[PDB]
Amino acid sequence: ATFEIVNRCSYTVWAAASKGDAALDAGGRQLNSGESWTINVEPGTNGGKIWARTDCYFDDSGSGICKTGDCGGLLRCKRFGRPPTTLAEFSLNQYGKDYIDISNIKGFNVPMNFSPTTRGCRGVRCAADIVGQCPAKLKAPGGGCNDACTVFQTSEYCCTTGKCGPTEYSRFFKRLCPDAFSYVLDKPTTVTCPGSSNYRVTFCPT
Repeated sequence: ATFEIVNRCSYTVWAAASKGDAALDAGGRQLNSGESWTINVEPGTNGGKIWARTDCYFDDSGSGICKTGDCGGLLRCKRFGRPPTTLAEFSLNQYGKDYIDISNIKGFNVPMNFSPTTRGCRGVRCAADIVGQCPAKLKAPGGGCNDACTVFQTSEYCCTTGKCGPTEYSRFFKRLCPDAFSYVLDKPTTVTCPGSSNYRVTFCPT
């Protein structure tokens, strides 16, 4: 499957792609404003994610830091990134179908559209100014808008009992972005696409 990752932001982002225990394709790449990166993701990939990282510094060997979404200090991510991170999430060729969503469960850093480039399903988008509107207690000093689990580490915000409800914080993410997961047990906003669809993730779509 082909994913075109496009940076429409006015600022540089360092794209990342991982399934948590391994890189997808090269795992990460710097994208200046307007740059695109086409990656290939193996069919059957389960639990893949793509995200943006901001304000990164890397040395010649690809080691360094990012202010949002840092993945163990690597340019070429092999694991998931440090919140806050708006997440494009996908599982491919799962009983003949693909499943896509955007999630704010790990906070929000950069606005995103995640759309098929092939027929048979719709895209999802979270492009509201969540960082600008972020509740004071969720603001990350390193940049971005933290989820409440990251901030407070409670069973209710983290849904670690499998019994949690919406919260004042999850409702903020949901109000700004109805089409993205706002907490672990949110009513799903997952889209079902034909198996072996192709996609585009656009940072700062609007």
